Amino acid sequence: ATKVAVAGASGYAGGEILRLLLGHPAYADGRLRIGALTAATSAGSTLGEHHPHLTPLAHRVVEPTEAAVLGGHDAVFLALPHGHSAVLAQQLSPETLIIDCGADFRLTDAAVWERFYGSSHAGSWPYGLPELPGARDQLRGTRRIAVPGCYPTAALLALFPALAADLIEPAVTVVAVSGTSGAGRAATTDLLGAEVIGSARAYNIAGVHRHTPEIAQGLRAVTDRDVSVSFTPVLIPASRGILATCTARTRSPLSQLRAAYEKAYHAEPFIYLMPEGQLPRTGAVIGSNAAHIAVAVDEDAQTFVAIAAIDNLVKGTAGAAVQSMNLALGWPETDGLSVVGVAP
Amino acid sequence: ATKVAVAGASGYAGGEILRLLLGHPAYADGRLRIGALTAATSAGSTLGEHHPHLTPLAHRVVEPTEAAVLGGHDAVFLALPHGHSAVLAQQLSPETLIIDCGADFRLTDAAVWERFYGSSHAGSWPYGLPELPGARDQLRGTRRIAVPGCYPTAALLALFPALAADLIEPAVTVVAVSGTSGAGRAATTDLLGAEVIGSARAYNIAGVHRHTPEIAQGLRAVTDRDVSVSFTPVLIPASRGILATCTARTRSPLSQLRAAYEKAYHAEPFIYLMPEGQLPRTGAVIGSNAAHIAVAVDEDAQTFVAIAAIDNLVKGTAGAAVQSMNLALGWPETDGLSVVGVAP
Amino acid sequence: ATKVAVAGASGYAGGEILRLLLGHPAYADGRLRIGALTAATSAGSTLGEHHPHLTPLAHRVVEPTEAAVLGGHDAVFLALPHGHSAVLAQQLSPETLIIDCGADFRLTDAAVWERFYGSSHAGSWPYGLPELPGARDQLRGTRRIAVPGCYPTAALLALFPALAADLIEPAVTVVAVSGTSGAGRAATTDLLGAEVIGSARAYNIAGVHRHTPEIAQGLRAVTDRDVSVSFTPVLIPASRGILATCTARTRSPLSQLRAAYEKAYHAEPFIYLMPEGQLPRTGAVIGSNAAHIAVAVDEDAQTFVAIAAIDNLVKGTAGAAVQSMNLALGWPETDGLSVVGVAP
Amino acid sequence: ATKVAVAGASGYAGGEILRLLLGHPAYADGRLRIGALTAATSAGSTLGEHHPHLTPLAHRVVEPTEAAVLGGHDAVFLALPHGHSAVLAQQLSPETLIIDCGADFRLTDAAVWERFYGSSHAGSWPYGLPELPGARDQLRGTRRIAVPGCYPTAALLALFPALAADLIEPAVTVVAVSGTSGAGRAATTDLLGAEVIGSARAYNIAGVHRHTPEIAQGLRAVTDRDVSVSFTPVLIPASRGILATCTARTRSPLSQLRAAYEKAYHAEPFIYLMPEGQLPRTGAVIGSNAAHIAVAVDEDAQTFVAIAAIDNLVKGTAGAAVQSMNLALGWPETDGLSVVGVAP
Ligand SMILES: Nc1ccc(Oc2ccccc2)nc1
Repeated sequence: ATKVAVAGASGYAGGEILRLLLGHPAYADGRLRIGALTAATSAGSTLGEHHPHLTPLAHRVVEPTEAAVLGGHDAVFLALPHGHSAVLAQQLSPETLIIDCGADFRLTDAAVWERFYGSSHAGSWPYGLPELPGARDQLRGTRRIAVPGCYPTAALLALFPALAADLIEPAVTVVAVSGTSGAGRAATTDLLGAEVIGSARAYNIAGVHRHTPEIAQGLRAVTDRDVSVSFTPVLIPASRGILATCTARTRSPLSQLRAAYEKAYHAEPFIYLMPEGQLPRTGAVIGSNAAHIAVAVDEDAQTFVAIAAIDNLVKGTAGAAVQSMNLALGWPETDGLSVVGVAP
Repeated sequence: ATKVAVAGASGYAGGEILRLLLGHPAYADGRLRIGALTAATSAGSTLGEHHPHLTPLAHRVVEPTEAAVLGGHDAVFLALPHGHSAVLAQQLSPETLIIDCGADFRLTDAAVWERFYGSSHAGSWPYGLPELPGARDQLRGTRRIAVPGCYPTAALLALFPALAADLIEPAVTVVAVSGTSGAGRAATTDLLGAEVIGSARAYNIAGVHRHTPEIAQGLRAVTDRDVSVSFTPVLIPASRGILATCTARTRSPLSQLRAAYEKAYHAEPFIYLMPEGQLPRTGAVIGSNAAHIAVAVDEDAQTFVAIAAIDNLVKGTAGAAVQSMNLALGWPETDGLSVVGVAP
Repeated sequence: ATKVAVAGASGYAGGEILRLLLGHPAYADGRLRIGALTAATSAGSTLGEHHPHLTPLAHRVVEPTEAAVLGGHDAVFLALPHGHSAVLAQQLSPETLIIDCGADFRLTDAAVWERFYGSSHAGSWPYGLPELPGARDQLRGTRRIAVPGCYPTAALLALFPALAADLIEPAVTVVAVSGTSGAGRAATTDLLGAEVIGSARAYNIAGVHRHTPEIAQGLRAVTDRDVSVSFTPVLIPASRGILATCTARTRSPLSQLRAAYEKAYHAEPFIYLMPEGQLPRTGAVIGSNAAHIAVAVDEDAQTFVAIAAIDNLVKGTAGAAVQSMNLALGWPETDGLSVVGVAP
Repeated sequence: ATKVAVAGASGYAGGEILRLLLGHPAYADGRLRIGALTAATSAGSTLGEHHPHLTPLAHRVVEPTEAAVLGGHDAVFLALPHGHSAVLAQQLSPETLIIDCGADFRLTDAAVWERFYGSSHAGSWPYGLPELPGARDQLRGTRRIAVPGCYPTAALLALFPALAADLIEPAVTVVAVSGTSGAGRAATTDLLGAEVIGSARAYNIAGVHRHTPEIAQGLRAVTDRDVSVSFTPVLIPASRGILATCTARTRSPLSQLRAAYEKAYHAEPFIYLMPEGQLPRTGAVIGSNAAHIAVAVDEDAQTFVAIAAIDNLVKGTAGAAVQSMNLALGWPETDGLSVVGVAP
């Protein structure tokens, strides 16, 4: 038996976390109750005024986000903005499993955080991405976990095998398109429906995006050199989706490179490689926790190309955090998680 | 007395041209009339059966596309941005101006047309980009025009003023999102509604896209160094639009990049550099001939990042054609083309 | 030479009044003069941060909405947050041409206003729907204009002919779809991108939504039978527009309804009847002052269906305010507005 | 205990069954096996190319539609269109459980079918909308099941618990909006991406639609009088989803019409009655066999209002089909089918 609380339940990542558990088999056989659901947002209303899609829970009242609410729970999910969490991972019993979907415990260079986040470094928890090397083992039995930002999870997955095996250079460009949910739920003008419907704008360009030193950081653990990410984000008229287009100059032939992804990805059940001459779509991974990956080489520019489509809310946020919870409790890693999406 | 005719007038292009001409003050004041409206298939039908917005010519029939029908016009549009137009051009009086929104005559190097298409090169007509240097003058009069591809249109606006003054490496990455409409009314199944709704995907990647070299040809015009294009198109749940993100290695101050740009397009009435800290959205250009543009520098990555929004249907195909024809007859090159986008 | 002012300039109405004003032939020759742009709580901002599509104007600085700013002009436009405009309409000087896109002045009977809006009624300016019989003659030369609401603009264009002839019974049932821009730019949470993308929902159902008397009032305006109305709106994922399905019990045959509509809207440039076996689509009218309309007949249930596509923001909001502006300054009716909508 | 086949797997309905089975608890525990996946045209190709969202089966082979392919099975999911079902229905061992996502075996009156569907009348297996009066009993052990349509399922689910208690008059107006996947996968030029995005169109209006009599029947099968379906469907920019908007006159009290619903539906674990205040939205049921329902009374119009949302591809298709297959093979109705939606 394991009791769970979701901090930030009021919104997209949190409510999509509940959604996953309602269909988990632990919940379906008493091994996991759903306890406290919290938010600074409208606390006293019903969860269902926020997520009409989760009706088995529609009757809950949201309590305040407080230590009092969150204690008494073998697992709490934090789904916040940067800054709320570090305060709270101390006011809670360390004997508990903490999962941060926020960034507070994501990076391992303190200077790199201050610069891109304008606050003080709170520490670094294991990365909630098991398909990376080493990340899988440091997760088994862990009781604290940082969940990668959606775009990083996309980038890293397209690019680590080729960097790891020494088949590209570390001067990578990654331009990935996204749905307006992984923008969060804070109602601002720029995220209305009339504004996003029928438009495509990039934002936070030129390496000024907080996920940039993160696609960086991850990339450097698979090689000796430094790295530089030209990282550009594009917000597009969908609710969910992350199609990641990554290039980097290489002088290797494509045959060698198919080997690498086949080699890094033949026992990963969430990662599926396109048969040659196919490509991922973001619509084939919606709902699911699966990343669809393909790779190619442009030779009249000596550039290598990888592509990765995931759900910015499953394998980019809530699925990563649930998958790392399965490793955290040693439960079967692929419980609560399909590979099949809700297309079209 | 100038009387005009469009071929392939059932497709997305010929319609958008027709919609523009209707708005020409030359159709208003009478210096211009909409003559024959031809098409491959559907010949023998009401144009309204295809373009319910063009209701002031919804009654006009459609003929098939033949030597005789297109003869008898002071100037003829050849809207088949995929259909091939090198025969039909070679059947009309050479004093009668021809404008081919297809790709047959854009190309000036000949190893490459067949390299990416596999047929028999025709020639180079003047290149319908009255913003690229030394192109307004090869257009001011002509009786033969080659209309560019939706993507080249936007990379070259984003990259030339800085590959000209050699402030950037002449090796370039380009990822550009576009709506469905650039893919023609050619009714295929992977271009259906539920398919493109809520999903984005790559295609003709690794420089295998027929517009890839066309960008190279564009930019050799402004540099003598070795050019190399890394180009990736992305399709998104929209109708119109292209946002283009273009990235190369740089060593120049943003200062020095930013003011080559303003010197390039201060007096070009159609191009619009974004104010400091405003970024281009595609929905701000839809329905108009605008090209909003922004540029920044990625310092750690020593990468120059350049974005351009265009309406893939106006200044992509049609809007170009009417801008060129305007200068090919010697009228105000703004005449009838707007730089106010239909938003939201 | 006449000088125009926009209150609510940063709105969506405000942002379309101004786009229409910019393509005005009287604006190009200078007869009409664009002046003060104001916003409720948005002083000092440049227009271009709110409206990147109004480039020519974007350098302009938004001013407060006090009578001090709104003096001197010859026409004042009020697209300000619905209720509490009649306060400032009386703050300006009477001989000025006032055009309220708000509803403070559309309703005749003070009985209905208090029951649906909750305020000391204000009065009734000329209702601004030139198509509506009798209306046009009142709009000629007048210095006050009430702009119809969106849904009612389409419901009366759909219904009042077959009620003019009294060929239908006066209990009309109306279900309209519409795009988000109609909900205005008050950033709320169910207008967010991710909410409205890929979802549909009716709201304010069962006769409460305020636009319901506006149909009834305008419907009584051509018949002396008791007018009853089942109005239900549905929001959908599209930024612009309104497709309205209007049903009523019928005694007459199609040929007598048909022939009775073709007789109303022949003299009407903006209204286009659909060719038999055609049905309007909102995408065919977007950004234009259209009204595509189609009458058919359900024999097995003794009901008449009339379908009308408008665009919520032109023909249902802005288009009207210019259309009547023409006829109220003595300018031509069709001046500044089009019927060529931007498609696809 | 049983192994199944699917005919038409290359369409959306066939697609959506294969998703729902992979998710079905008897597929985990071996009692369920996925046999043959049949389809015309693209026979002898990999189902992954058709449905890149169904990766556990990506490798399977499309076999042509033949009685020796589907022979040797306990079930056959027959996701083919209208008229296909009938001729292929009489080629299987009558001992086999036959599930038909088509029109052939739906309607129990022969005169109408002829007039509406032009071909022979073939008969009538039980309707697979189990929630209806006495319809669950008609499938508890059957071997022949006819899947109800999208509009019918939602229309019937909104209107029946009010007609069956003589609380509405049998004259019903039923406007419904639908995602374009509700017209299968016939690539034609009006269902294309650039066409559906931005536009809403009504189609097959005024009783022409083949689902009018379908509504009418199951609706006629709960009341004394005879009923009239004014039915109107409206394509909207989405892939999945149906928001039906059912009206009908009453003189009843609201609290009476509600308790009529609370009692029909509190049983049913697939019909979600909305809390006071809330209304159905399609987004909340996507990917889930639940139908959200809310009803009100327009006391002024004396008009009843029933609103239901569903997932066309699920409650209106594969999930109903699977819910019935569940009930055919004597399993829980609720296996492999979820009531939680995928938002947003
Ligand atoms: N159809 C319509 C749409 C909008 C509107 O007014 C506003 C627009 C934006 C912000 C506040 C008010 N009036 C009528």
